Amino acid sequence: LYPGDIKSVLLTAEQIQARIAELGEQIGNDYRATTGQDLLLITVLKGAVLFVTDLARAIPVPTQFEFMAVSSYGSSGVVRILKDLDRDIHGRDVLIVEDVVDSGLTLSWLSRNLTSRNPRSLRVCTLLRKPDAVHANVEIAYVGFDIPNDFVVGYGLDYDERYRDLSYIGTLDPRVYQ
Amino acid sequence: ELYPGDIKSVLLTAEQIQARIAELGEQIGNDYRETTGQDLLLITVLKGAVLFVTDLARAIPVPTQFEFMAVSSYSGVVRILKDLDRDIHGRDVLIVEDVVDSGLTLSWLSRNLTSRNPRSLRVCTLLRKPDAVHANVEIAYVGFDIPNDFVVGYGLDYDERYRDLSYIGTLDPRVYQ
Amino acid sequence: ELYPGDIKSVLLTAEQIQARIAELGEQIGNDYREGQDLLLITVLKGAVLFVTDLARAIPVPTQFEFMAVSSYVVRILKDLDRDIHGRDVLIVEDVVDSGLTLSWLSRNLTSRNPRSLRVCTLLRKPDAVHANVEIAYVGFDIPNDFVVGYGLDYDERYRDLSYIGTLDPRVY
Amino acid sequence: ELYPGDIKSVLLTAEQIQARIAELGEQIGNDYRGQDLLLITVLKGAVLFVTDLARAIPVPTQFEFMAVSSYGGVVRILKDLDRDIHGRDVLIVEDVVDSGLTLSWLSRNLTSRNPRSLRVCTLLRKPDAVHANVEIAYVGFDIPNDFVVGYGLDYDERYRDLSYIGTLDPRVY
Ligand SMILES: O=c1nc[nH]c2c1ncn2CCN(CCN(CCP(=O)(O)O)CCP(=O)(O)O)CCP(=O)(O)O
Ligand SMILES: O=c1nc[nH]c2c1ncn2CCN(CCN(CCP(=O)(O)O)CCP(=O)(O)O)CCP(=O)(O)O
Ligand SMILES: O=c1nc[nH]c2c1ncn2CCN(CCN(CCP(=O)(O)O)CCP(=O)(O)O)CCP(=O)(O)O
Ligand SMILES: O=c1nc[nH]c2c1ncn2CCN(CCN(CCP(=O)(O)O)CCP(=O)(O)O)CCP(=O)(O)O
Ligand SMILES: [Mg+2]
Ligand SMILES: [Mg+2]
Ligand SMILES: [Mg+2]
Ligand SMILES: [Mg+2]
Ligand SMILES: [Mg+2]
Ligand SMILES: [Mg+2]
Ligand SMILES: [Mg+2]
Ligand SMILES: [Mg+2]
Repeated sequence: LYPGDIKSVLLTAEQIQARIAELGEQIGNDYRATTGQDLLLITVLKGAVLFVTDLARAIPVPTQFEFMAVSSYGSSGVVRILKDLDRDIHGRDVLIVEDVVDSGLTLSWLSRNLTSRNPRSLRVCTLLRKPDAVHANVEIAYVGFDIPNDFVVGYGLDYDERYRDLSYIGTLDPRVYQ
Repeated sequence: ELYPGDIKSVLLTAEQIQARIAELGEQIGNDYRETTGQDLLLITVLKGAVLFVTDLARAIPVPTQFEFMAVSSYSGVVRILKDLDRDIHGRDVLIVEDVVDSGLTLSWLSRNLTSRNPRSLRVCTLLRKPDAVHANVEIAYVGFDIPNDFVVGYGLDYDERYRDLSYIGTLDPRVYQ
Repeated sequence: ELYPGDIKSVLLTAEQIQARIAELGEQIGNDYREGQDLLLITVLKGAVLFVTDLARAIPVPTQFEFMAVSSYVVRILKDLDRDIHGRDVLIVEDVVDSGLTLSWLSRNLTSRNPRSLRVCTLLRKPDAVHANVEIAYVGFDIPNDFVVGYGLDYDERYRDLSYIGTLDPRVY
Repeated sequence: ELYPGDIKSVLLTAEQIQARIAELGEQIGNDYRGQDLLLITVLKGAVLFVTDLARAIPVPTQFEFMAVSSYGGVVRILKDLDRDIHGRDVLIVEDVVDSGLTLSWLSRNLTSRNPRSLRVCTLLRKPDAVHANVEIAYVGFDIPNDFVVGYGLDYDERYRDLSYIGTLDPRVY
């Protein structure tokens, strides 16, 4: 697909799908009742889109999808809502699904925004967590991979809206984003 | 296991869905293989085609870009809740849909996207129902021609449920009445 | 004139309203003579007429921001265009009834960390006494009856009235 | 007294603007006189204008707002119309038509929703609108190409609240 753009492969597709399977079961166990309402997966477009469709099928309990679209005002990160949730999450069991957590600013904003909507419960699942995100103010119950601070693309991760479609996660060549 | 007593029968198994998407991927890949230096742009309307587009994109052997539209209902009269994140002017664009039934949404979408002047505009849907086989909008890629059964699974919903299924199943009448 | 038979009685005439707004503008202008302009935040659509008249009655520089919401506790359809961090902000509302909308809005804006946050409503109804958000500026206190005009609607109609009046029971 | 030293001269006073809007409303009211006339505005330069105009139009009128933004002459819709304008008499309301590209987009977008009638009212029109192709049934004032602020018109979000329209002195830029 992208010859000369990917410097190396950090996480193979097989590794990714394997980890999601275990995350899927672990999440399935923790959420396996009294409420009668399905688990609610909340995704912020669009880097976590590939991840959430796979995670959802790996979680052995019913799961609903909800999507948020956001933009930055510039420089918890300060965040503008382009598309709000389609439904009220009041009293719902909610799982935030992120592609990567780096600074922690987005997730910090998201956790607060969703909290004041008063869900029954709020937890966080991220496929990737970078070193600066370890020891952050928002608790992340489910972490797929603890990765180094390398700029990576693939499996939903982009540089300039490219490389999102890769099935694996690879380190991008410094030439590309110079 | 997930929804016991709700699925009346399986219309399309997961193995069958992934198989057809593999063929679709190749077929799409060869067409758009045939200078511009810009990637193929996949455009999805949330939320039912979300699962489909993430599989299709990985099955298409040429670079693909993701864009998402969110719409709502008030000729297909449609309200936009979230416009495209970028200008698609001069881009080669593939509309990705979960199901085409009356063809009303697709008519609205095709014309809405046409006036943004893309280089090209084609449509790919996983499912097509009888009433849509002779609709005014041309669909270059059809995964399956299914009957007019109300189906769920693989992105398809009833009251926001059943989207997470890996297969496409017919839903029991008790559930939606 | 515009809607014959639809308005049972006038509540607030055009002149009553503009005079009150002239007063409000002066009171707000005195309070905010503080280096960024006062930021008026309005929720569409009811307070649109009000906020355009109010902004012109305020003798200090004022900027406009609009939000668009919808009830599912409300869904944001159009967010603010700018980071209100460090800004002096005035929420402008048409009517405060149950107070729930103001409650949500107040909390939403507060977590964006403005320097100051106050509320101005044209109309306050009796049920607002059971709400908890402080309102620095009130145009008029009115009874419980459903009113239309000056931005207030019944099924999108009557917003263009220059006065506020009670709706005839025949319309329901 | 609002922005001391920023305005070099007044182009259109508050009184002059209101008088013209009064004429506009009557003219528009006469033309449209069983569903209410729909005024459609793009946020937010024309908000002041549309609130005054709606009150000056002696027929029942309704408001609908749109919010757009430029993709980094086509625009991104941020807030769409709240209602279906199918079979409705629609009047687009603008603050200023300059290049005509904004109005060009908006007019095409609303046409495809099939209103019964579509017309354009703008408070101000600049000389370059002569090459815009899109017809305007109601113009408040034809004005020079010079940059003006006030009555909804901004310079980096300032000066919108002015009751009059005026010229900024080059010190501001
Ligand atoms: O390695 C990486 N490869 C790609 N992206 C990366 C990487 N690391 C951080 N990021 C950016 C992710 N961060 C910003 C994400 N988002 C904000 C982009 P912006 O609004 O332009 O500042 C991108 C949305 P999308 O999925 O559509 O690309 C959020 C993590 P945090 O710093 O808030 O904890
Ligand atoms: O078998 C089905 N199972 C689930 N849904 C089905 C089925 N058939 C049609 N549909 C509904 C598909 N519809 C797609 C969009 N629908 C919502 C998109 P989604 O978020 O993916 O569920 C309906 C819009 P609204 O409910 O607001 O009127 C219209 C297809 P068309 O008739 O315009 O060609
Ligand atoms: O007399 C009245 N005349 C018109 N409207 C009236 C009146 N009283 C309450 N209301 C409704 C005001 N409500 C405003 C909320 N908005 C939500 C209306 P809905 O989506 O139908 O629930 C109004 C949107 P708009 O400005 O477009 O008309 C609630 C204020 P509060 O109860 O949270 O304090
Ligand atoms: O004298 C003027 N004073 C203020 N603004 C002026 C003036 N002349 C043109 N303009 C810009 C008006 N422009 C209106 C579009 N918008 C410009 C977007 P931007 O590219 O970010 O400056 C205005 C949004 P708002 O109403 O919120 O301020 C373009 C009109 P047109 O060239 O498409 O016919
Ligand atoms: Mg993310
Ligand atoms: Mg990114
Ligand atoms: Mg669809
Ligand atoms: Mg549906
Ligand atoms: Mg209000
Ligand atoms: Mg109302
Ligand atoms: Mg304008
Ligand atoms: Mg401007």
